[PDB]
Amino acid sequence: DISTLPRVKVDLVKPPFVHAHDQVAKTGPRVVEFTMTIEEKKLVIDREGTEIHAMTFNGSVPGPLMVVHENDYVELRLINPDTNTLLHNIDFHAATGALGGGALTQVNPGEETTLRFKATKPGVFVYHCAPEGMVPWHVTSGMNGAIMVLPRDGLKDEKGQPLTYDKIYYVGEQDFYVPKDEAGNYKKYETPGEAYEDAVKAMRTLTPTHIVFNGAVGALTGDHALTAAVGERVLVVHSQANRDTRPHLIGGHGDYVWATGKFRNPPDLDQETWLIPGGTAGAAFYTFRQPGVYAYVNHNLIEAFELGAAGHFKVTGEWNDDLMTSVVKPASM
Amino acid sequence: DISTLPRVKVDLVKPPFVHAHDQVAKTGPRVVEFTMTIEEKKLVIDREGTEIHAMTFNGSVPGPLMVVHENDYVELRLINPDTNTLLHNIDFHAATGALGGGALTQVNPGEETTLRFKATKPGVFVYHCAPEGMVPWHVTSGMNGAIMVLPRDGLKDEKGQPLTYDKIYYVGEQDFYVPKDEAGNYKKYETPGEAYEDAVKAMRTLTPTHIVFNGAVGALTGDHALTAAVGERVLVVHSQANRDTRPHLIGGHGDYVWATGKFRNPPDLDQETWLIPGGTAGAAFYTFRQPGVYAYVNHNLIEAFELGAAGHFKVTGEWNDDLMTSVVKPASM
Amino acid sequence: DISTLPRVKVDLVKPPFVHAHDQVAKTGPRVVEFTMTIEEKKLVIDREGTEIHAMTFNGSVPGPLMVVHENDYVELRLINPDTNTLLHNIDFHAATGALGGGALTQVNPGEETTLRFKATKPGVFVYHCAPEGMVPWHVTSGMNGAIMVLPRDGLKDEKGQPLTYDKIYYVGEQDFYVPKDEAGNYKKYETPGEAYEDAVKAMRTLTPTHIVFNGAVGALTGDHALTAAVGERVLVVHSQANRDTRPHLIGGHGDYVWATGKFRNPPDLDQETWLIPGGTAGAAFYTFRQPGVYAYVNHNLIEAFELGAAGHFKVTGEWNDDLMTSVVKPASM
Ligand SMILES: O=N[O-]
Ligand SMILES: O=N[O-]
Ligand SMILES: O=N[O-]
Ligand SMILES: [Cu+2]
Ligand SMILES: [Cu+2]
Ligand SMILES: [Cu+2]
Ligand SMILES: [Cu+2]
Ligand SMILES: [Cu+2]
Ligand SMILES: [Cu+2]
Repeated sequence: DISTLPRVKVDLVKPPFVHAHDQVAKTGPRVVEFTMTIEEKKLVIDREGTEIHAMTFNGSVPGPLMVVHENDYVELRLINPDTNTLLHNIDFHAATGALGGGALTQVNPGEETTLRFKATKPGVFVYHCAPEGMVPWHVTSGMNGAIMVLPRDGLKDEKGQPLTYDKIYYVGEQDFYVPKDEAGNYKKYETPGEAYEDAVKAMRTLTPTHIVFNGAVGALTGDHALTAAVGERVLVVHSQANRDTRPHLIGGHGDYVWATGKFRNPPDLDQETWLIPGGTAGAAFYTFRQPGVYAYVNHNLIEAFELGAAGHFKVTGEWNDDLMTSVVKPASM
Repeated sequence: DISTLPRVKVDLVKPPFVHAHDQVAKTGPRVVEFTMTIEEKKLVIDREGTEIHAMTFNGSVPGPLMVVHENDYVELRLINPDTNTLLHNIDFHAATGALGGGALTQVNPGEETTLRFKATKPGVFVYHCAPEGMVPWHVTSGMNGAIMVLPRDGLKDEKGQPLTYDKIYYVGEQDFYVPKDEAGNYKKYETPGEAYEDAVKAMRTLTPTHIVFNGAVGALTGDHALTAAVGERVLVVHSQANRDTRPHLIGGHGDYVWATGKFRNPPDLDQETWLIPGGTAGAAFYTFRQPGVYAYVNHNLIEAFELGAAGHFKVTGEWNDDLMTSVVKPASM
Repeated sequence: DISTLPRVKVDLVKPPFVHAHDQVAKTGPRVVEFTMTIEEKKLVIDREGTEIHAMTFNGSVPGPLMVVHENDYVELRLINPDTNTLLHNIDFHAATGALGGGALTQVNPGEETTLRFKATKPGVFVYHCAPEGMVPWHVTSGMNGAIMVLPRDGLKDEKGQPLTYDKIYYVGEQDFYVPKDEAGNYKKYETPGEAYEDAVKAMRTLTPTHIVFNGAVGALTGDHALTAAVGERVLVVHSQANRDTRPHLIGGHGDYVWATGKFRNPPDLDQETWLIPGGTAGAAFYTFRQPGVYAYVNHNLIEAFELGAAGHFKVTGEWNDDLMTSVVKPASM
């Protein structure tokens, strides 16, 4: 009887950070309560100042990472304020039935709903809006996030031994399709309805104009670079709700990788690069061994370095000359 | 000596249905006899009435699913009636030698041939036409199907326990490249030879105009929705002879997935979405737990909902409020 | 102390051949010394005579396959002669730290450098140039190769039994983006700097103009077809530094496949086709069972047969009619 279970209220944080949780469940199954507020907002997505009408959960692209344990119940209060103009809903790939919740969560501006589902399968999973007839438009406007469902005894390696992270980040990768005129310049629009047909036309090209992490070119760089220390164990959760990606830590590896994100499967070891299919979340575990700057990219390097799918780690600690050294520094001879 | 083996004649059915077979082999190895007749035909592939010159095995896109057991012999009589205009052949990815049979099966209109091969490896596999110099044109005109080679003791899970399906469907996913004029409208053509160069030009864009299941937008919807009941175990075989796909059951999962289709490998568990590479068949096993409508898509949702790669299940039975419920239905407050 | 280790000098060979090595390590850990010379050169990449300004390691596209064992040290002397015009560097996906070596290997024309790293993880791995701000331009100009890091006890199957190859080939697959004018014809350029913006524009289309093995359409055909004999065990290493590929042996299989190339993972068995993500090397083991001509392709068959991603094997030996036979040769009736 679900009414006899503990309830725990989660307070979300903005990606790439992740709300507090325990890897190994410190309680029995719980009803874990989340609230998200839909926000339609203008976002500047590149260095040129290109501004799109984003559709967000909780103000961010991606939406925040939700974390529960296997056989917890997720109870989400979804709020669509009357400052928004569109109908929205939510589909959890973690959930079973009713299009992952989308059939039960249709909220007009000025409405709210509360969905509950049982998180019966452990893994990282995409969640996304999906209103009948307008599904790719909402998703490719940024209206997607992820949920992690941890096994109750935490993560395990390919031999059944514990894998415990010290830090976790969530990288949401977003393909945008900003409509272009014949000359190649981006168009702007007076209303979503006046934008819709051109959004459909842009999407049908199948060719993104931008591919970004955390909502914009350069979002995970500078003062917002990801951080770690030598010897820290770091889990990077990575989602892509609509297109394939091929993540790569430049100067590192995925020591243990669930490329399609489901923890009952043994991870792939020692990956350079892995394929997260569109419509999937994946997760990579790495122990840093060298200090300095790393880039974290989609290893279609055009997508990375021309279209935006690149972030950075700044790693502190000591350099290991056994692992790598310059024997003779660049010089003329 | 193959002449001492039983012969069994199969009578194929139109996709997404699958001819009768036994999961666990009820006989020793057999010569399993199939006949397919090539049919060049006009097909309407979208709601707008776009009509292409399809190249089919047995009248359908995809061609029918053939089913045998490991170390059976497949003996295919392939008929190219003189009502057709082109040379055709067949390559089985299941087979060993002679380009998978393509080098031995070249049939002009008014010819037939009979190929035999030993099905030495268990899995689902693509078959497709492949005439030297015109290979992608035939394949992307719809001239591809799949063959399932079951292990003689049926399917097994990641621990070696039986997995037995109650129902099986075959979803063939087809990328078409309908040539377009400068304005973006589809062209039509008086002869295959007059169409060929424009077909090559359209293909070289690498950008499909349509991506469909069972030969047309909406083919697996309405009166042709796939069906199941709560508690039924369903195997969905999915092929894509030319491009990657990323299948997803909206509101469900792949409980056990052979993403690259080969049954000697343990399946991936609890998948949301998986990557079937172009040139591959994959297979997903799911036990339905909730009634209602499901969509089954390529989770590039543009490909799904704008270009055609979406079908439906209609599932009967009782709703499980433990697994999912609306706590508070959408309302204004 | 690395100075007490044996040093061994390798002399590289041109792809698709591979320098001499031992599968099972016949010594303890070594410092394995390689030298590569960067060469900017014009290359004709298709049958039409299309000529690009290639950026190569050691004169070839791909660069040569380097082979070491796990926990050897790779010591590479990288030479950028003053006959070249650009700055170059090298990132090893096999290595840990400093962007895989790229931060430590920046060489102007007329400079050289020597990098050492410890090959701590077994697998096939991409190496590629990656100069800050110009990374995809160098990679998609052909400036990438691969390194194999063998386990010290050689390769093993999914049960821990030895897999020993008789022959090894390296197939490097290269996506090129040759800039096109409005009419669709390729442009040429007077200087790299005058070419750069158009190269960026061509790349941002995400649509390759050419996809080739060993540097050109048809490179692995005719007098340069790959060879084998019936019963020989053949490892094909395949890299793609920038885009996904889906390799397939037409008429064969990957008996054992490390699709994402890392040998501590059990291989996938009996693959028809597999997905090597962009930014990855993979490796397929096959034992030939039939003589004759095979094609080895990217199984986007447009990419294969229209854009160049196809090579051939010529296999000697006896035909096995049990495995495949024509029962009735094509005839009219
Ligand atoms: O490893 N990044 O090119
Ligand atoms: O789960 N389909 O978006
Ligand atoms: O198997 N090659 O189409
Ligand atoms: Cu929405
Ligand atoms: Cu979805
Ligand atoms: Cu044909
Ligand atoms: Cu094929
Ligand atoms: Cu370079
Ligand atoms: Cu790289």
